[PDB]
Amino acid sequence: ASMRFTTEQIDYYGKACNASEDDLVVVKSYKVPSTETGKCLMKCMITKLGLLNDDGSYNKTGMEAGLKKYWSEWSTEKIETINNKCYEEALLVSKEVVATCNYSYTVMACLNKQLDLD
Repeated sequence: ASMRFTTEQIDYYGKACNASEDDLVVVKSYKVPSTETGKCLMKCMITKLGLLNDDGSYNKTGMEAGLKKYWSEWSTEKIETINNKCYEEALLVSKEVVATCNYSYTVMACLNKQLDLD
């Protein structure tokens, strides 16, 4: 189990963020675009899902709700376990760090790591 989005999810949320075609192709290949806004597509996407607040910080309640909505095959216990761990790490991260486009990938990595610990 990982946090990867499906092709279709990427297409839909990518287009909701007005992705350029070239960037979109890259994101669908699970790589990070090198363009100024392409590298921020993941941030834009997960923010529309409510996983992050608008300042970029981790949204605890919004992460829980989004996990339940989009990964409903995971039990609420498993959702809460990985949420509780990642949230606590996110309390250590300042305003200037959460503002970076890379922070979204750091959050997804935390989740993926907690998923592998099962």
